[PDB]
Formats: sequence, structure tokens, C-alpha cells
Amino acid sequence: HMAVKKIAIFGATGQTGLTTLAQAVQAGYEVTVLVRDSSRLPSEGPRPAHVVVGDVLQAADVDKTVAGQDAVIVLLGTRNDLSPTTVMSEGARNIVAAMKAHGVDKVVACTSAFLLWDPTKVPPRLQAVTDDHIRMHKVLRESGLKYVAVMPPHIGDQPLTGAYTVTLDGRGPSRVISKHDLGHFMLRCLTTDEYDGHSTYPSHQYQ
Amino acid sequence: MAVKKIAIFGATGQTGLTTLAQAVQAGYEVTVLVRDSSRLPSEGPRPAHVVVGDVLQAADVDKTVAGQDAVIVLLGTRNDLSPTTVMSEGARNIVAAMKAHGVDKVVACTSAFLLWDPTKVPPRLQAVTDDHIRMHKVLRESGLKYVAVMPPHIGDQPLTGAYTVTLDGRGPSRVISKHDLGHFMLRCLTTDEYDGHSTYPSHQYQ
Ligand SMILES: NC(=O)c1ccc[n+]([C@@H]2O[C@H](COP(=O)([O-])OP(=O)(O)OC[C@H]3O[C@@H](n4cnc5c(N)ncnc54)[C@H](OP(=O)(O)O)[C@@H]3O)[C@@H](O)[C@H]2O)c1
Ligand SMILES: NC(=O)c1ccc[n+]([C@@H]2O[C@H](COP(=O)([O-])OP(=O)(O)OC[C@H]3O[C@@H](n4cnc5c(N)ncnc54)[C@H](OP(=O)(O)O)[C@@H]3O)[C@@H](O)[C@H]2O)c1
Ligand SMILES: Cc1nc(-c2ccc(OCC(C)C)c(C#N)c2)sc1C(=O)O
Ligand SMILES: Cc1nc(-c2ccc(OCC(C)C)c(C#N)c2)sc1C(=O)O
Repeated sequence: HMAVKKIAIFGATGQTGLTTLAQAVQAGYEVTVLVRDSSRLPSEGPRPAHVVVGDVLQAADVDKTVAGQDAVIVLLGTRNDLSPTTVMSEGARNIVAAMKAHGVDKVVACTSAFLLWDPTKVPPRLQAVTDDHIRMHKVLRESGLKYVAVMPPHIGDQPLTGAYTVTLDGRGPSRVISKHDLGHFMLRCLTTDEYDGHSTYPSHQYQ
Repeated sequence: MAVKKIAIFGATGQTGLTTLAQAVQAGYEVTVLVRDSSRLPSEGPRPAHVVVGDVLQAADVDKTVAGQDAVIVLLGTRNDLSPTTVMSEGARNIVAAMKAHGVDKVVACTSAFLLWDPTKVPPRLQAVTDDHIRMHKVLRESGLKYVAVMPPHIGDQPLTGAYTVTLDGRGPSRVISKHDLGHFMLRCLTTDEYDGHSTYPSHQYQ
């Protein structure tokens, strides 16, 4: 009885992706992942239904990942690397093109709460990555797709609670979200239209 | 002195479309060079003259520059991620045509990466940035009255007319709305104060 049942996850091998993947498999989703050839999912962990090996910078690989899905979750990032980059914005351009070509409308994509900050207050060391989040958000906003812009504060290692605050179109009352709660929220956004076209800032106080 | 007739190159682009609309609304007699006229909007403000052709074809550029008072350049090559010379070769054709027709004023957009350390440029944007640098040198060496416009990220916020312009360096904000950027390109036609300078338009929106 799953209206959304087939999903693509971009970034499933990452910090938030791994727990999003685990929670999605447990919840009954049929998950397709795009993984880079050198970086597959861990063998002991939950297995998705379909694996595409390739790169988000290749339209052909993104097309193969998006075809036949109900919705797309985007958890791309650069791990610890703070260098100038366009992997997230160019990846988003490819995702948008594939979604349009394949009739997929719902995209839930993670950038960061700095897109809700006074821009001159972003820490300089994070500005190069933030610049690409800004480029990525513009690509997704201008696409016309049903886009949920997830803009989290610091991502931590605290528990899954399902009890976090979701602040619409502004910064929320806490400065952290656990990676498990962030993935839980990305999946929650598949089951409702209420956040489409909005920015969302999930946050919580772990106690 | 008084500018009434302008050519716009890159009028079908993101900044070009709004610069064109604003220029027509303000009263300029606008000539555009477009590769495909269906990419111009069917409704609303329409340019006075449409040349169908390619900035890489000197004859097309000459036909676009003839009779103008000033030229606005909003060329770009969004998809190119490896060495590309479209913008700089286009600028060479524009310079030759302006010299041949006695047009003295050019306001051309490159990017604020030309005001930052080269290591700030994302790898996949290096080729476009290299050609922006080539285009900037072509225009600086031309002897024409040249305003170098070097914007940071181009956003979609509504026109304000209230942005800051920093001369020969960078200002505090790192966004300019495409509408404000177009407004600034047109402001550069009304004054000589920016000639021979680099200009960085930016603003705080919220
Ligand atoms: N850390 C924070 O406190 C914080 C706060 C707010 C926002 N954010 C942002 O939240 C987002 C998610 O962060 P995260 O820590 O969960 O992610 P992450 O650990 O950095 O994981 C990045 C994911 O993207 C994949 N990826 C990168 N390049 C790719 C490419 N060319 N093709 C295909 N996949 C590619 C990575 O695959 P590989 O396994 O192959 O590397 C990995 O799965 C990021 O954009 C981050 O900037 C982070
Ligand atoms: N945030 C940003 O995006 C950003 C920031 C700083 C600087 N810049 C730079 O600012 C400039 C303007 O950017 P933009 O986004 O407004 O431009 P754009 O949307 O990419 O449009 C580029 C324009 O150049 C035209 N063009 C390309 N090749 C041509 C050719 N051979 N002959 C004739 N016309 C040609 C295009 O015509 P068609 O419609 O026929 O394709 C289009 O009208 C660019 O140089 C860009 O690199 C961009
Ligand atoms: C408290 C607080 N931390 C934030 C934060 C922290 C680290 C980040 O990136 C780290 C890097 C390794 C990607 C990013 C991003 N992008 C955003 S935002 C925020 C707020 O208050 O809004
Ligand atoms: C914040 C910031 N963004 C810049 C930027 C962004 C996109 C660009 O190209 C778009 C691509 C699709 C061709 C170019 C160029 N050229 C430059 S520069 C800059 C700064 O602050 O220096």
C-alpha cells in the first residue's frame, strides 16, 4: 500500500545516506542507489534493491538511477573536503534533467541551513561548499519539480528520535540534527506534500 | 555622450532576458544578436532589431554593432567544462566591429572569480574562467571605453535598484540578482565613472 515505494538515493554511502538507506529498507522502500565504483556500500549493512555503479556527473548514470522511480532523495556532499566544487550543483542539474525525462516530480534534497543565514556570517572555511549548495538550490528551485529544500544545521551522531522540530522557511530553535533524524525527515518528506516548495530546517535538542 | 541605441549580446540568457526587458522599458533602441529568435519572449517588451546569427561570425557581429552608441556583452557558455574560446573569440569580433563602426563604449560581464585567487575556482569552472580572463584582456587591450562587470553568484531575487558597486575589488555580499545586474549594466551606459575600472555589484536580499 505504498504510494511512494521506489526511490533513488544519491549519496547513500555518506554519513546521512547510510542511515537513510537503512531506515528506508526497514520501512519497506524499494531503494535504488548510485554509488561510485571505488565506494560501494558496506557488505555487512542493509542492501538496497538496485545498485547503479557510476557518477552523478554522468547524465547517463543519473538517468539509469532515476528511471522508474517514484521520488528522489539527494544526500550528495564532499565528505571532509572543503575545496571549491560543483559536484552538488552539476549533479543536481543531471538529476533535474533525468526526473523531467522520466516523469518523476518529487525531489527531497539536502543543502544546509547556511542558505537561511545572513550570507556574510557563513564561516569562510565553509564558503566554497556553501557556494555550491547555493548553486544547487537554485537549480532545484528553478526546475519546477516538487522540491523539498532540506537545510539542516550541524549534523551529529545523536539518536534517531522522530521528535525533532521542522522549521519552515527560517532557522529553527536548535543548532543540531542527528544524521538519523535527518534521514528520517528526508523519508517523511516522501509521504506528504506539505513541504513542497518550502525550505525546511530540522533540528532537535538531544536529552 | 547620450546613449540611445545599444546592441546586447547574450540577450537570450538569464541575465540577458531581464537586461533586454529593462532596456526596452527604459526607452533604449535595442538590437540583439540571437542564434534562434524563438528564444526571445513572444509577449511584453520586444527589442527594436533582431539579427539572427552567431557571435563567432564576424559579419553577424558587424551587422549587430553597426550604428550603435554602446554595446552590452552578456555572453556565456554554461555547459563548457573544458577549454573553450567562444566568449573571447566573440569579444575579438565585437572589438573589431566597434572599431570599424566608431562605437566606443562596451560594458561586458565576466565574473568575480577574476577578483579572487585562482584556487577559488571549482575545477569544472576553470575553462570558462580562463576564457573570461581572455575576454577581459581582449577588451582591456582594445583601447575602447570598457567597463568590466565582475558579478558574484547571480540570483533570482526581484529587482531593487539598491545594490552596492565596489570598484577594483570585492564588496561584502556575494550575490547579485540577475535583475539588479541587468539594471547595473544599463546604469553603466549613463556615466563614464566606471570606464577603465572593474566593478563588483552585490546586495543583501531577504
Ligand atoms: N556535516 C554537517 O554538519 C553538515 C551540516 C549541514 C549540511 N551539510 C551538508 O549535508 C549534505 C550531506 O552531508 P553528509 O555528511 O551526509 O554527506 P557525506 O558524508 O559528505 O557523503 C557524500 C555522499 O555523496 C556521494 N558523492 C559525492 N560525489 C559523488 C559523485 N560524483 N557521484 C556520486 N555520488 C557522489 C558520496 O559518495 P562516495 O562514498 O563515493 O564518497 C557520499 O555518498 C552535504 O551536502 C553537506 O555539505 C553538512
Ligand atoms: N552565477 C552565475 O551563473 C554567474 C556568476 C558570475 C558570472 N557569470 C558569467 O556571467 C555571464 C552571463 O551569465 P548568464 O547566466 O546570464 O548567461 P547564460 O544564461 O548562460 O546565456 C549566455 C548567452 O550567451 C549566448 N551565446 C552563447 N554562445 C553564443 C554564440 N556563439 N553566439 C551568440 N550568442 C551566444 C547565449 O545564446 P543562446 O540562448 O542561443 O544559448 C545566451 O544568450 C556569463 O559569462 C557567466 O559565466 C555567471
Ligand atoms: C550550528 C550550525 N552548523 C552548520 C553547519 C555546520 C557544518 C557544515 O558543513 C561542514 C562541512 C564538513 C560540510 C555546514 C554545511 N554545509 C553547516 S549550520 C548551523 C546553523 O546554526 O544554521
Ligand atoms: C560566489 C561566486 N560564484 C561565481 C560564479 C558562479 C558561476 C559561474 O559560472 C556559471 C557556469 C554555469 C558557467 C561563474 C563563472 N564563470 C562564477 S563567482 C563567485 C565569487 O564570489 O567570486
